[PDB]
Amino acid sequence: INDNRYINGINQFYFSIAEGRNLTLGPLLNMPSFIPTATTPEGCTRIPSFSLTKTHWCYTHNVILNGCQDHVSSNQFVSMGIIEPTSAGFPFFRTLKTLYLSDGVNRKSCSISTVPGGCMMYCFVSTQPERDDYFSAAPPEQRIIIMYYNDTIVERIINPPGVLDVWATLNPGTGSGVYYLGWVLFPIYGGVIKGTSLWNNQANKYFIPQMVAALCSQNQATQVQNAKSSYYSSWFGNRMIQSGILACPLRQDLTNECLVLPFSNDQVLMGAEGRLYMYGDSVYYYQRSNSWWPMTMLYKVTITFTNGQPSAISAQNVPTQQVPRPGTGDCSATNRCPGFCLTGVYADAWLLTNPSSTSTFGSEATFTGSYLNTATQRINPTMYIANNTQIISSQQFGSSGQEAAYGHTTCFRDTGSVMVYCIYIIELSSSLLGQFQIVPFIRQVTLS
Amino acid sequence: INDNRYINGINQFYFSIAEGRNLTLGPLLNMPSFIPTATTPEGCTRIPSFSLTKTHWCYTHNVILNGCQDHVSSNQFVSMGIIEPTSAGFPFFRTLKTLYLSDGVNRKSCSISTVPGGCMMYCFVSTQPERDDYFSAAPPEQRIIIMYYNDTIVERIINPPGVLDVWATLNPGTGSGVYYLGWVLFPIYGGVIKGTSLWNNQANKYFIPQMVAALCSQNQATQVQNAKSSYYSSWFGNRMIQSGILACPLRQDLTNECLVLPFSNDQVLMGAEGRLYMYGDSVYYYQRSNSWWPMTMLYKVTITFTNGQPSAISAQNVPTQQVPRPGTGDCSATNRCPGFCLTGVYADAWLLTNPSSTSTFGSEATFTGSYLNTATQRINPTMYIANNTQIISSQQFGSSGQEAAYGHTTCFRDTGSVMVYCIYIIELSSSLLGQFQIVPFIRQVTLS
Amino acid sequence: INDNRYINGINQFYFSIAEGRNLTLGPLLNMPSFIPTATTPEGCTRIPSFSLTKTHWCYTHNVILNGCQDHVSSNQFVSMGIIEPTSAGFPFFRTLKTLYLSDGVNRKSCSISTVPGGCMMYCFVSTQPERDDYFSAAPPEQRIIIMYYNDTIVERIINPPGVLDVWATLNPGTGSGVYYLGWVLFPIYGGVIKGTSLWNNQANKYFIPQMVAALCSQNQATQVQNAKSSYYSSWFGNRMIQSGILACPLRQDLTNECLVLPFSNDQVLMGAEGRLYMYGDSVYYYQRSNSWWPMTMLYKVTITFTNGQPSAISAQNVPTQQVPRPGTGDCSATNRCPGFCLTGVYADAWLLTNPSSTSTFGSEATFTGSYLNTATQRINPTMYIANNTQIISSQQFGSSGQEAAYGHTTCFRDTGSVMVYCIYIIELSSSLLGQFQIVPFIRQVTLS
Amino acid sequence: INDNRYINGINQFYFSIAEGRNLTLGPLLNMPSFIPTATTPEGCTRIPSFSLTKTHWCYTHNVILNGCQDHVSSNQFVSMGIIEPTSAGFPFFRTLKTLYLSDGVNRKSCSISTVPGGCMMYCFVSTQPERDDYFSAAPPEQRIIIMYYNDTIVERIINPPGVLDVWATLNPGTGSGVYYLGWVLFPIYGGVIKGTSLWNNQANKYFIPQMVAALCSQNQATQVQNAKSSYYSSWFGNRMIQSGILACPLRQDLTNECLVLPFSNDQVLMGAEGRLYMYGDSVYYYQRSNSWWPMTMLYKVTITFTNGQPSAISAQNVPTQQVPRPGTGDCSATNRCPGFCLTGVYADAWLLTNPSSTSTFGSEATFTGSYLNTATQRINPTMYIANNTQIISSQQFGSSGQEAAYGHTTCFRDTGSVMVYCIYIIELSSSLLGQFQIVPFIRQVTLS
Ligand SMILES: CC(=O)N[C@H]1[C@H]([C@H](O)[C@H](O)CO)O[C@@](O[C@H]2[C@@H](O)[C@@H](CO)O[C@@H](O[C@H]3[C@H](O)[C@@H](O)[C@@H](O)O[C@@H]3CO)[C@@H]2O)(C(=O)O)C[C@@H]1O
Ligand SMILES: CC(=O)N[C@H]1[C@H]([C@H](O)[C@H](O)CO)O[C@@](O[C@H]2[C@@H](O)[C@@H](CO)O[C@@H](O[C@H]3[C@H](O)[C@@H](O)[C@@H](O)O[C@@H]3CO)[C@@H]2O)(C(=O)O)C[C@@H]1O
Ligand SMILES: CC(=O)N[C@H]1[C@H]([C@H](O)[C@H](O)CO)O[C@@](O[C@H]2[C@@H](O)[C@@H](CO)O[C@@H](O[C@H]3[C@H](O)[C@@H](O)[C@@H](O)O[C@@H]3CO)[C@@H]2O)(C(=O)O)C[C@@H]1O
Ligand SMILES: CC(=O)N[C@H]1[C@H]([C@H](O)[C@H](O)CO)O[C@@](O[C@H]2[C@@H](O)[C@@H](CO)O[C@@H](O[C@H]3[C@H](O)[C@@H](O)[C@@H](O)O[C@@H]3CO)[C@@H]2O)(C(=O)O)C[C@@H]1O
Ligand SMILES: *[C@H]1O[C@H](CO)[C@@H](O)[C@H](O)[C@H]1NC(C)=O
Ligand SMILES: *[C@H]1O[C@H](CO)[C@@H](O)[C@H](O)[C@H]1NC(C)=O
Ligand SMILES: *[C@H]1O[C@H](CO)[C@@H](O)[C@H](O)[C@H]1NC(C)=O
Ligand SMILES: *[C@H]1O[C@H](CO)[C@@H](O)[C@H](O)[C@H]1NC(C)=O
Ligand SMILES: [Ca+2]
Ligand SMILES: [Ca+2]
Ligand SMILES: [Ca+2]
Ligand SMILES: [Ca+2]
Repeated sequence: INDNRYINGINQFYFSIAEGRNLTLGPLLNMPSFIPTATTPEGCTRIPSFSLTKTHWCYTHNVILNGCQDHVSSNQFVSMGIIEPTSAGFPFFRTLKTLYLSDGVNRKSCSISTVPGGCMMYCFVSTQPERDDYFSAAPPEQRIIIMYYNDTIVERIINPPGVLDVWATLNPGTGSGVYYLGWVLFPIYGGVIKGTSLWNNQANKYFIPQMVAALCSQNQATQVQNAKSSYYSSWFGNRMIQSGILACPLRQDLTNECLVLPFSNDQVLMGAEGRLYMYGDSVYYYQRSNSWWPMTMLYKVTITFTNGQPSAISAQNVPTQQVPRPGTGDCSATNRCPGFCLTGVYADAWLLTNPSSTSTFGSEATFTGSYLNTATQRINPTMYIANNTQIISSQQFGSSGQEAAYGHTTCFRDTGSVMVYCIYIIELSSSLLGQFQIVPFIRQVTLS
Repeated sequence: INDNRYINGINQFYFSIAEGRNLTLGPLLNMPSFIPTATTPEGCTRIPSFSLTKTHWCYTHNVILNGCQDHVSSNQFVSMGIIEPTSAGFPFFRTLKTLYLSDGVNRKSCSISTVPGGCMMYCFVSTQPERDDYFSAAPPEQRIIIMYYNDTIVERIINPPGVLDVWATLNPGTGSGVYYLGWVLFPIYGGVIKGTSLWNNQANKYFIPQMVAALCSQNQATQVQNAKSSYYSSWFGNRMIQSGILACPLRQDLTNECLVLPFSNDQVLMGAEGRLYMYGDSVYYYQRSNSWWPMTMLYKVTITFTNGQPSAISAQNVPTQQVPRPGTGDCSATNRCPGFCLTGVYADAWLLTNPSSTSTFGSEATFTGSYLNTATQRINPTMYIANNTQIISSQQFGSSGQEAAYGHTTCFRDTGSVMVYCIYIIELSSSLLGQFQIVPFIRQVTLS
Repeated sequence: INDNRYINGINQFYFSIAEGRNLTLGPLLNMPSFIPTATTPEGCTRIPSFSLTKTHWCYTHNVILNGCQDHVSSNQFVSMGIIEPTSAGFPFFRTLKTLYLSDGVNRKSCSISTVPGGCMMYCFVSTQPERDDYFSAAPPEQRIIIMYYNDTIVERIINPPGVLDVWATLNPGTGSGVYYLGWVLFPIYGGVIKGTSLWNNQANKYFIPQMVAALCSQNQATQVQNAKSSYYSSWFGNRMIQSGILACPLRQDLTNECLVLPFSNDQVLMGAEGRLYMYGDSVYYYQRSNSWWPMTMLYKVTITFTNGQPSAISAQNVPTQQVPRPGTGDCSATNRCPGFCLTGVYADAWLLTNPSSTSTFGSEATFTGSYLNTATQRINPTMYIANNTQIISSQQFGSSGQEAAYGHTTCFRDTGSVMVYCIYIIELSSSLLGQFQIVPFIRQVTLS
Repeated sequence: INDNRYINGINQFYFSIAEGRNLTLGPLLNMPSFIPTATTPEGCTRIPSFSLTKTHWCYTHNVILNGCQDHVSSNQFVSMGIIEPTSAGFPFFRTLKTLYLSDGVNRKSCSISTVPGGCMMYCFVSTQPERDDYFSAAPPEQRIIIMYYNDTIVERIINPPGVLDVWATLNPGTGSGVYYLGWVLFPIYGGVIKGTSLWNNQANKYFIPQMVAALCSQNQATQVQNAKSSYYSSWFGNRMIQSGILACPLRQDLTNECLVLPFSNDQVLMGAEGRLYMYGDSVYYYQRSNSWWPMTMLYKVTITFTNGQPSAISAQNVPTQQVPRPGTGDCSATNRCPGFCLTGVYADAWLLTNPSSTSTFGSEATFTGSYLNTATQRINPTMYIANNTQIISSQQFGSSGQEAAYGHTTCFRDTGSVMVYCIYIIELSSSLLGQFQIVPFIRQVTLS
């Protein structure tokens, strides 16, 4: 279990609104990396997922032997452990168990979550290029693997209701899932088939971030028209790209008990990868900006239970215009107008302040993470701290031109020294070993 | 415990003399690295030690937060696990436990060894520059830490007899130790004080490798004179630089039961770092070439027991003129004449063939490892396979100029597929994260 | 069920057009044969049928106690199991159930197919020499046996419509059938009676392979005339030798629900033995060359359903001039001109590349299998890989003169190691035990 | 379970003394072989073990990929099933489960035995040439694997008392073991160390078959002297070559509960491979003639229990001078005089008549099996029926010169047709597939 210094400083809003204004990033600290490196120049390690809870943490990433493209073979590395203080005062992520799922099943886009006594991981089995998944009416095989600290492993092929003949494809968001009221929730996304109930119930719905008006040159009527069209992709089999949550009861004999809960397209942007968080008793969702709006998307999620089962989810966006992501064409970091984009990168963010602490939800919110500081290239990885409109602290890593990709950020507090540490898991392009080197950067978020 | 595919292919001579002539190195294979990376540009990870036995493996290395120099603080990372096959057929070193000794004790030059149920590590506590250790008549504190797989940890300060007032300094060789007949043996080296019994019993002794004559331009009398002087260092407090073995009985209450067994200087070169191996029931020793002879030094060690206690060791050298190491001045890779050098690098080698299988010990021996292919710079890391006089297979890693340091090589056979794999743990200079990135390269040694 | 290493590498085109050009056959690998041997010098085991699907495989062959000729007694051996990896990396066909249909019913020319939970086998009951079957206006009794993995066995005598008074004889093609959209499809062939609707609707129809013109010395008008006559056999009761497909709904009370679907003689050659395959969602058919064209015949089959029932089939030939088969007289492997032949051997082929991946269907197709390399004798069994015009890789088995007969080839990929294996089931003439020894040769199809 | 036609005709003496005089071998019958064949010319399948009991049968053999020599890798094929009648009246060994132990553990000289609900197999792990096993004072690892029909598999490393420091080596006899009064008994053999209690208690003991006197030209005193020396092998590490029985209680957590019971050297010849049988409630033992006496050795074994545990075994030889085996030098099939031989072949025999039915034990005994009819070569496999002094029925298989090796014979009666069938499992040298083809020949033993 995690050291006494951290058990009470996990999954919480660490600073008050007033303190958020005076936060800065401290130097990067050196700790032994718990994320394994490739041992060949061409080896590819990508798509990390990290879950940290009161008792322990779970980590995983995909491994492809040659290059970063394969719709046939790949392995998935899983790791779990605890956090303990070093003589210098900062954290050391102590790995207590390692697993390497290597058996011919092409498990991809995996999301992992901490569960009592272990980790629960959700993946889909890839057997063809992603685009092909959207055209085929049949969805890929879905799997949830439970790995207990006592080395017992139980993998199940799941068939949640409302998936077959509704979703042409379904993928975990790769971002961490969360254990909530006895259920494990994972972010999901995919393409819905035209004519289905879901498609019809979503017809004419759209979402436009609160701060777009002041930045978009198009009029309200034009924005609305373009936003509605941003949820449909002709390139991806003419499917409605949908975001949602997969709720699975913690059982070892899962079959069709997991529930697919899609977000209303009136509250969320075009479906994309994502991540779920827990701040106190509140669930939050991060949605990758793979559509027209290039800014960080965070939402407070309200989950409704009907007869002990999740029945519906509602999302309230934290309005911001900060931390853009690189995109292609008319969907770069400089875009502000609705339309149809299918480009971007995964770059989640951690809320250091409570959005509900202000009279108007999210009026003054502070968050931290990493982002690729450029308009269209996946370059210049930069760790930051920002509020709704400005970056109040940042530090680029490496020299300009340094390639990078996804960035998963997680923060926790040392209740002993009373300092907050954040880990920024970034996929860095390396010139020595492997295509990428996933690095768990760690530093303090200083108040002052 | 290790998979059934490896339990019977560990610590053995894998090939016959005839087969050794047709061995070649296969491509590097990609597996998840079990050696942790630094998370800052200046973080320093160095001095690895690796022990692999029938049941499991032990790994460790030193971590310094800023740069690679400190005689005050540093931490020591320890790891242990097993080997299991991947769907591609090659090994995956599965970490089952991690430890980070971080408490203010500056444990350095640590050597680790597998023991039933865990790992035994031997370190010395550094409190001043190395050179200062040789001048002070008092030796550094010595410690042996036993770490059981059941998480029990027992550290002891040891005071073996014949150390105080004999050795001005004493260090573990950093190379792996071995569990032999109930005792854990570790390679050691240091400086002996003038006038001591050890010094006197070693007076006028010297060792000259069998293949030096044909390569040295000096006459026999001159070589003998210079060789005798190569065991004394005026730069290192005028001490006799000695190599040896530390034998510790496997106990949890060690105090003065470990025994310091020095090698006769008539059979070994000037003391240096080293490593111990087990090939069947035979113990072997690798001695870093930190003196005048720049070639790989391997010896078969014969241990004598008197009343259940190791009482003396004898070493028989495997005569070679292959695989040189970079050195400074008149002690570079091109040197062949006796004299006093105090320069070189650690680069052990694994014997793929049995030296005793030939009528004349070591007449035709084959070994593998890595070496820095250059005369004086620690550059061009190159993995190879060689016999007594030639390199019969090699492959440089990275582009010329690539900096590197130590190299620990270990081989084992998959008794299922019947192929031999070797792991080459090399300290590589990295430009992205940390001063060095210790990489566990792995590839096959192909027969044909 | 099959190991995770194979469940996703079955019934697919494994290579791209570009990769097909660089394919070669690896050494034969040794695995325990799952095909039973005879225990007497005269015992005869022949006519194998093999079906491999995602979950498991089904195998069967005919057993005659004395010699290879009997129109009265014979037994049929059935076997089923899964595929799992060996420590050497290659497959082991693990038999999980064996059955020996020995009860006096002379079941012949059986074709077998995998079905959910078991195997479905289709045979006809022989009671007289084959030639006699064509002269008698009454067709032989037809039977389909379902054998579930739970040991339940259900055999039914079927009477599909349009058989009585239309087909003088009807036989399964012996090649595997396939489970498609809830129906089990089997290849069939036989002789149709003059004056029947089928006969009339087939009148004046003929098929000439695309690559015959350039190789045949006869003019177009003469070729057309001879091709039309190749579908009628005076030796076989003056019947129209027809090829087709038998579609049976997966039920345990089959009576007259199976449907006989003949191929149009404008798209297929004279009826003969055959086999059905599944490549993704596409059905393919292999037609033994028992007529004038001695080259491998493969067709993509398009099945039309009318009210949930197969109503018609269409075949598109993959144009080739490669891999001939031994024949008698003016119908040997060297023949190229239309006429009436009734000679040849069964030698199916597996498509390693997708014929539809080229702008012009089958313009560049690659396939593998075995063939008897000789003009008129059933001799020199040779495994190969070939494209439309040339054999790009081959290896004869045994010494010249080695007798053999049928060859059933099936390939699948290990999604773990990412290699393709093909099994070549060949009837080999043996000098020790039995007339023939049906051997499941297995080797890899290497890319490079 | 076995068909009703065989459940009551297993493990019994089938004929009376009077009927034994009129027994003859019927033609070989053709049934589908349940023993798997190799699929490469060099593949090697050898060392079969077969156990047949009231409910079912167990079968196993060793598989080496290249040639028949390896002290590192090999796999072990296991099979189990039942017996059922065919329409022709004779047996069909129906395989209901197959297993292929392929994981890097070099399991050799395995003996298998039927147990309620499955099979228990006993093997030793080879890691060096056989001769080396006798010189090393440490015995090879011993393992017993239980394989239940419900697919549960439990393998255990056993350490029976009195093995370490007593037996330099220990091997299962490869012949079948038997389930007796809740214990599984396996034949064993190996080399005992000089000076051990076993060695001392065996000192000066020897056994000379009752019918040697009349055939040996040496006098009684000389025979006795030479016989005593035949139990010690200087070629095999100067060990006393011992035969015995390993008794294991049927448990799934075996550790040190199995008991090593050596035969008194006053009742048995030099240790060798062997087999255990059950005839009614009596245990019998077959001992390979690897010493000076080249004739078939069968003994009735009396087992003594002390506190529910086997405590001692006694053997009574069935005196014969029939069915010799090929041997080397002065130990060929023509030898009759005591001395030290270490040559021969495994060729067990089944007793068709009860040796205890005669006033003088074994005065008139009849048995059947196969033997290599030649003086020194492993050639001319011949199935027979013989009494103490003559072969009363025989039939060679193949043409003279045909190579073969071991032969395991098992007989049982069809209580329906009232006929006895015997299966002769013979390792035949094949020219087509594999080094050997282990064939389960089957025929009737006719009374008349
Ligand atoms: C299931 C899957 O493939 N997931 C990948 C995701 C998804 O593509 C994303 O969530 C949208 O569905 O994203 C990642 O893959 C992208 C990456 O390989 C980049 C590299 O340039 O290319 C993207 O594809 C572009 C393509 O390059 C364009 O030419 C055009 O075809 O549009 C596509 C849009 O997808 C990949 O999607 C990612 O790195 O962000 C990784 C996940 O494996
Ligand atoms: C206890 C200890 O310091 N161990 C280090 C060893 C020992 O120095 C070696 O076994 C000989 O006693 O070696 C390592 O350290 C050397 C490394 O830092 C190099 C880098 O250039 O410098 C060596 O020192 C040189 C120095 O650079 C010269 O100017 C001159 O003073 O000679 C000294 C000789 O020691 C370090 O010894 C090593 O990397 O090989 C690392 C161990 O920590
Ligand atoms: C139902 C049946 O008999 N099937 C057999 C098939 C069919 O004959 C084939 O699909 C054409 O209808 O083919 C196999 O049998 C042939 C084989 O026994 C060879 C051996 O030489 O002889 C063929 O018959 C020849 C005969 O030898 C000629 O003299 C002349 O009469 O023509 C006939 C043509 O049939 C057998 O057909 C086969 O091995 O290919 C086996 C099937 O059992
Ligand atoms: C554990 C083991 O090796 N078992 C093998 C047994 C034993 O050798 C036998 O029980 C005596 O200990 O026997 C088998 O192996 C023999 C076979 O390979 C023959 C082939 O010629 O050679 C025998 O070795 C001879 C050798 O050829 C001679 O030159 C001289 O060295 O004597 C040895 C005597 O052992 C093998 O033992 C067998 O086939 O009978 C097979 C078992 O694997
Ligand atoms: C943060 O710093 C500002 C600037 O000096 C100070 O005025 C403010 O009180 C601090 N914020 C709080 C309340 O911690
Ligand atoms: C290795 O290769 C050589 C060169 O062809 C060959 O002659 C030799 O027999 C091989 N070595 C052995 C004995 O494995
Ligand atoms: C196959 O080999 C050829 C010959 O070197 C090479 O040029 C080609 O690129 C390879 N085919 C592919 C694309 O895999
Ligand atoms: C066996 O055959 C002999 C020879 O005819 C006959 O005399 C004898 O009675 C038979 N044996 C018995 C008793 O079955
Ligand atoms: Ca789909
Ligand atoms: Ca000192
Ligand atoms: Ca008919
Ligand atoms: Ca031994």
